[PDB]
Parts: sequence; C-alpha cells; structure tokens
Amino acid sequence: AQNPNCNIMIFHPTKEEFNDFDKYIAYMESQGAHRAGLAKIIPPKEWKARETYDNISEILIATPLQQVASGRAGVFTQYHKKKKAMTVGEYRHLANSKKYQTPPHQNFEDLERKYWKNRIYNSPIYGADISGSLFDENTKQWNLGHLGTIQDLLEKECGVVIEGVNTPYLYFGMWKTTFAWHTEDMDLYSINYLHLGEPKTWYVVPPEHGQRLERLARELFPGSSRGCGAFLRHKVALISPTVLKENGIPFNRITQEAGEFMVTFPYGYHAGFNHGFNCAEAINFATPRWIDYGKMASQCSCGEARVTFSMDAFVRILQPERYDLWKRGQD
Ligand SMILES: O=C(O)CNC(=O)C(=O)O
Ligand SMILES: [Mg+2]
Ligand code: NI
Ligand SMILES: [Zn+2]
Repeated sequence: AQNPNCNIMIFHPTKEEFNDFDKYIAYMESQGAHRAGLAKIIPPKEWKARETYDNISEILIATPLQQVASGRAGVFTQYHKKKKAMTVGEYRHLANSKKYQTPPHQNFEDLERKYWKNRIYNSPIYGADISGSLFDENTKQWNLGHLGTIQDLLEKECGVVIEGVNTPYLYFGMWKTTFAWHTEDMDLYSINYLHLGEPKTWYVVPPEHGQRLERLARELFPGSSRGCGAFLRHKVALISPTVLKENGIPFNRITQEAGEFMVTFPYGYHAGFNHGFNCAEAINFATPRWIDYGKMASQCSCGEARVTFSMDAFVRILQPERYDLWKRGQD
C-alpha cells in the first residue's frame, strides 16, 4: 500500500506531465497521495496562470463576510455577518490597515501559534465564493475554468445526462480569515490555486479517519450535533491542532504559497486560515474514483447547509432514497 502513514505529498510535474490533468491526478493517486486527504502541486517553472495581477482592483466583492467567533480559543464556531460591497482595491487597503494586518512574526510556526491563540478575539472580513476566474483564457494547462465538468463525468461513468454547470470561485482573504472543518459537497474533490499574496495554512484528516473527526465534533459541539446529523456541512466549526492531538485524531498540516495548487481528495476533511491579503481560486471536480464516495456522502437536511443548483442532480441520481428528505431541506 502506497503512503500508508497518510502523509501530505508534494508533486513537481514537468511541463510535459502538466498537459493532461486527469492523467496526473490518477498518477498522484497511484503514489498514494489521496490517503492524506490533501496534496500540493508545484507547477513547472515554465508555467504561468496569467501575465500579471496589476489590473484586478475593480473586481467587486458584493457581500464581504465578517467572521465572528464564539467559544474558546481551540474549539469555536464562526458566523458570517454580511457587510457592504467593496472592490478588491478597497478590500486590499482594509486588509493592510492597522486593525486587520498580519502582526510581526518570526516564521510560519510563530504565526500559527498567534492564530490559534488570538483568532477568537478578532473578526476578520473574507471575500468568498465569488463566481469568476483569474486564469488567462490562453493558459491551457491546469486552467480551473477549463476542466471537465462533474456533470460530464457522471454521464461518462453512469450513462445519464443531467442538468447543471460547474464554474470556479474566487476567494479574497486577509489575516485570520478562516475556513471551517468540512469535506466538499457530495464528498467531491477540490482544487485550489493561490494566485497572489500571503500564504494559506491547511489542516487535513486522512479520509480513512474522517469518522474519528466527526465523533469528536459531536462531542465538542453537542447542541449542533442534536440539531443535525451532518452539521459539519454547515461549515462553521473549528478545532485546533492542539485539541486534535489531545484527542488522538490523526491529521497533517501544510502551508500553501502563492503559485501553488492544492488538491483535496474525496472525504478529506480540511480547515485552515490565511496569513494576510491573498486571492485564491477553487473549483470542485470528479474522477471515476469519486462515484462511490458520492453515493455514500452524508447530507444536511436541517436546512442550514443550502447549496448550489447543481447538487440536486447528484443527490437525485446517486442517492435516490435520500432525495425527498434532502430536497425538503433545500425548500
Ligand atoms: O480557500 C478557502 O477559503 C477554502 N477552500 C477550500 O476549502 C477548498 O479549496 O476546498
Ligand atoms: Mg479589475
Ligand atoms: Ni474545501
Ligand atoms: Zn444541517
């Protein structure tokens, strides 16, 4: 068995190996990358996502979200408070202000300590889930707006044509902006490219151990757990690495820098934070190996999780017994 300790693997494809996306994901899996739940891909030195980032200030963040925490430093939830619209230029200025800027620090490890110690006492503002792309249309390799669609994958594997579309999303982050513990919708893969700015630290639980994290979460968030059998789908709960270690939950951590891709694998729980002003792009995707995960994915039917139009067909076709109850939660 490849990668039996479920360590996060880092890949350095050549320009020739960067041509065929599907083939390279399958190569990474042949080496056991999926066992970690997360992999890093450093693009060949010849590659670029676009020529420059000098002209992105007029992008609009229609609904910036202030991330307000409740709980204790290591075990907290966050809610999102909607703020007034601002441009990327305005947001970048805010991120760099004395109220929100990254503090002085020695290294990534010192910054991680400061995050976990102090996150709950501040409410950073995140520009999330903005439909769009920063890849140049002429970038032919690993362009997140030109991937094969999950609808076409389900049709190729299962023979059924379905409605829906699959497009990327932009994330503009600042110091302490936070992504809560989750897997993807329908336990899909995700791919994330850090276009510019400061790093993003990730934590991940190997897929084979995801139920251990779920059990701890039910213990640590007991009201939430009573309200919904799949409440991590709400994307609001944070658990620190110190707490995970104290409770014997297997996990790994890695920092992604600008110009690097991360891939999350089916049923790989992940969480993390941004180091300072940055812009990432991400999208879900599928492979043939995903289908069995899609069939078994938990669902939130309490009404909180509320998801895209395109998840309907995945539930309908892969989870027909669940469909009626899940759709009630959507309505
Ligand atoms: O970058 C973020 O805020 C969160 N991204 C992801 O969870 C992802 O790419 O799967
Ligand atoms: Mg612009
Ligand atoms: Ni994710
Ligand atoms: Zn729910």
